[PDB]
Amino acid sequence: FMPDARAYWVTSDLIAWNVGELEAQSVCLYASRAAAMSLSPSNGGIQGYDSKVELQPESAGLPETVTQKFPFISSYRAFRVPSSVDVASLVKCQLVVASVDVTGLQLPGVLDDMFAYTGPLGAVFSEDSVSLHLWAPTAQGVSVCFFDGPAGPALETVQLKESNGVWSVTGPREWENRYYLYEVDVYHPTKAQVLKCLAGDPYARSLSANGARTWLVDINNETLKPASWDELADEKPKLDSFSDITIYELHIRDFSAHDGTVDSDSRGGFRAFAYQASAGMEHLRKLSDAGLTHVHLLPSFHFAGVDDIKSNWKFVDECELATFPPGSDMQQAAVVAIQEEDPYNWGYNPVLWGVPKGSYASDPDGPSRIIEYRQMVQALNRIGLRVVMDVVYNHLDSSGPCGISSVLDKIVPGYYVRRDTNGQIENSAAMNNTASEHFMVDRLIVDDLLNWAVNYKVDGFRFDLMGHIMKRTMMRAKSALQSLTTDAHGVDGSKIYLYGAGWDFAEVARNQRGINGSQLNMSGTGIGSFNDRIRDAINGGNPFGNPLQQGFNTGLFLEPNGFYQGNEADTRRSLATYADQIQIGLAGNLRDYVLISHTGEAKKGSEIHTFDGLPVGYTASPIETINYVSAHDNETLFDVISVKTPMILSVDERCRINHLASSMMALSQGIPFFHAGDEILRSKSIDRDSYNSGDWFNKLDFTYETNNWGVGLPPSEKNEDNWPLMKPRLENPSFKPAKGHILAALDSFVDILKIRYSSPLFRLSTANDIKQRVRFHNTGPSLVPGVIVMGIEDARGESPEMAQLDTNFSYVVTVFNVCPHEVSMDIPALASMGFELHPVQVNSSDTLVRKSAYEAATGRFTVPGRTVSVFVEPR
Ligand SMILES: OC[C@H]1O[C@H](OC[C@H]2O[C@H](O[C@H]3[C@H](O)[C@@H](O)[C@@H](O[C@H]4[C@H](O)[C@@H](O)[C@@H](OC[C@H]5O[C@H](O[C@H]6[C@H](O)[C@@H](O)[C@@H](O[C@H]7[C@H](O)[C@@H](O)[C@@H](O)O[C@@H]7CO)O[C@@H]6CO)[C@H](O)[C@@H](O)[C@@H]5O)O[C@@H]4CO)O[C@@H]3CO)[C@H](O)[C@@H](O)[C@@H]2O)[C@H](O)[C@@H](O)[C@@H]1O
Ligand SMILES: [Ca+2]
Ligand SMILES: [Cl-]
Repeated sequence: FMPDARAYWVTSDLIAWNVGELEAQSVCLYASRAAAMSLSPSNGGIQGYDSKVELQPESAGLPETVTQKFPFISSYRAFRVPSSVDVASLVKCQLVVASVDVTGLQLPGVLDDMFAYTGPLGAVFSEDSVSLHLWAPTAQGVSVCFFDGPAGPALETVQLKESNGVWSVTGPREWENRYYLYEVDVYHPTKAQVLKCLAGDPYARSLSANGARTWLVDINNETLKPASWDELADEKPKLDSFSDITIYELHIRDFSAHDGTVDSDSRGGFRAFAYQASAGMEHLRKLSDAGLTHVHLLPSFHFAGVDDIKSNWKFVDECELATFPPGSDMQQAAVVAIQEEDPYNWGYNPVLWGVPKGSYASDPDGPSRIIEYRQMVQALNRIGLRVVMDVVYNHLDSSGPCGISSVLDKIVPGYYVRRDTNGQIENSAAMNNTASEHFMVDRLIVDDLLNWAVNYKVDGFRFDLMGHIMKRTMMRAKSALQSLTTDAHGVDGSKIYLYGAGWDFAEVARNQRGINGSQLNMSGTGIGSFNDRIRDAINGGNPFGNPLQQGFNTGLFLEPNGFYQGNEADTRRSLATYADQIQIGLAGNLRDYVLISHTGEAKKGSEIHTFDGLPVGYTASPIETINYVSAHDNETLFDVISVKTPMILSVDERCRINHLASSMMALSQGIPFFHAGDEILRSKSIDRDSYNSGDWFNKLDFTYETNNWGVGLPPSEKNEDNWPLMKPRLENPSFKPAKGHILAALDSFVDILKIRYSSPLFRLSTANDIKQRVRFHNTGPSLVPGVIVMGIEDARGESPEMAQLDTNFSYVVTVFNVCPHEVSMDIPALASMGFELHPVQVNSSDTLVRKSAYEAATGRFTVPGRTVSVFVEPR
């Protein structure tokens, strides 16, 4: 007996099932505590039930609270559960409804309706006691098993007692620092059995290696605090406004795995950040000094895919691999052979959200993972950088009753995970999608954010697959986080910044599970989202399409690569269309910003469309826009440029193209986002998805001797289809930059950041300011192809119609020239003004940009090939 689950128990007194009018006259609910039911032979009824009860059809249908919470079942027929039913008892049983047509029940609705709980969860410490609280309303029994030590035998089991769906027990203070697991007896739909499950605590704050046991630690214990921890708020980098944010996206292992200036034993993890004089930390300091404000760290909570036990780690022979040819498939074969047992994974495989990853700690048992995480945050803050966590609330690594990697779904099966209309777990996020639409999932997400903000003094959060998270969850979290104060909680919540990837697809599209955290839905929330429009317009095509499809900054029309993309008029128009999209992005990607489009017609950002016919500009404020051309996913900036541009371009030319891309981000309105390595030409040898490609393909070289281009074809699983285009490029010596190119890229990246932070005009705080002050000057059907001219006005003259934002400059004009030749852009509207080359560029180590000039009589800005030139009018 293994029924599916097409019916829903939505409230205490209502069941929803999508059956006909006649079938609805003979529906009954059946329960068995021992899960002993079966179909009778004859198939004319259900057998082996403890109880059977008729469900009368509810003529009215489902009420508004239900259909609002579960829109996708809004047309289902409703069935009344009689008051005689003991609902608390039945939800602990195997349940079916039947009329022959038999099916199980999806219980989250009723579980929330009856057992939504706002009291203490996890471990609570008092002077004389420790208490444990676990929400498990469908469980038949819960005990706790204590171990002395991470590896020793069970010393004691203690029974918990349930009240209102929550199991609790109180013990003596000596329980502190024991290890434990819950023994949970609960009905698992996937096995149609009541099973004894050994599960960690969803509210865990520490763990033994691999989360095998939960450490009963008091997170407020003084010995877990680095020196001066409680004074960190006072030491944190000032942040006057979210409009001043720039973001640098970095993986913890990539940072220090190859860094010879860090002690061998401390490479790859949290402790590497404590080495202030390391090549890695000096690099971050250099960026921080230039203006960089935030470092976004890839997943650093307890995730699966890396063993916490370091003695199990495997490594390639780097000497041997370095001997292989640049376009060989031997390197990736060697990497792939041990990729399941190496120290490496991006970490998008969540197990327990509230605990630091053990593999990044010096010792995965005991306190090191806590103290060292704090030491990392403190160290970054002390070189002027705020810390953002990549949070992955949208899915779980594992589900079901078995395995070290399943926790949430062991305890309350079928509740923390989202399911389809047959009861099967939804997998669009990767696998085991969460259901933040359910009350205790929403609670756990918000509680977890608060844990990181308060216990670890984390400064911001990037939400992975934010479109899989309910908007209500996002906003409840935002308000909870930003109301934290130093007096009450030791952190200034007003400065905590939230952003995410609001992709809208699969089961959450069209608000089918509720209003989800999509790009369009988060407009007006003040929560940032990644602008994929500017990314794709600059680079060309998209990460799923033909890799050779060119864009504004990879030679579309201007420098064709030989891949057929239409006639000359078609490519010229496509280039101009991408330029429109970029300019909307450069002005904060706003709904209402008015641009003269490539046809000459004035259009709002929302009126310029993507291929799906959706607005390019979709935000209400520049702080809702995260502008980027690169991130951990897909090809690195250096790699996408190396693929899309004409093969005959020199590496020197490509280096200028890299700078153009990062400069478009760095001088944009909204919040610029950089992938770690943009600034040093980082390559993964064209790996399109390097999550499991090891240290070999993900190398971050802070000696600057290499950029990791030409270290073999990348791993076959994600890349083999494109090996034919990769091989000749990786093999060509002219594609590979030397140290000189890498250092040059870094110097110009530093300079463009200095420029951003030299004027408040690049960082306007509201849409009104952008609409009033930002103008583009190379527009319409006769625009000069390959040039964007962006002017930003400040108060000038006597009694001006705007506030003076800039004490040094009354006007800024930025010319982005992607043409492989000098251009002269005449802007007679800006004639007879006091424009000069920005002082940073006058003193640039790049000789080419110094040649940029302005002619007053004509308003002519002369800009060399493949250059971004910034002109200022001094006060
Ligand atoms: O074999 C069992 C196996 O089990 C374990 O492994 C589990 C899984 O591991 C691997 O999965 C991992 C991925 O490989 C990793 O890349 C990583 O993926 C996550 C990313 O890091 C996250 O950032 C995020 O990314 C999702 C998605 O976002 C982006 O795509 C956007 C795009 O940018 C937008 O423009 C837009 O595009 C659309 C466009 O707008 C439309 O017009 C139209 O064209 O359609 C476009 C979309 O089609 O929207 C898209 C999104 O729709 C980004 O560009 C893209 O690259 C990215 O994919 O979330 C990612 C998913 O989690 O982490 C994964 C999990 O670790 C394997 O690949 C899986 O198969 C495997 O199951 C265990 O570890 C193993 O040991 C074990 O063997
Ligand atoms: Ca791996
Ligand atoms: Cl070869």
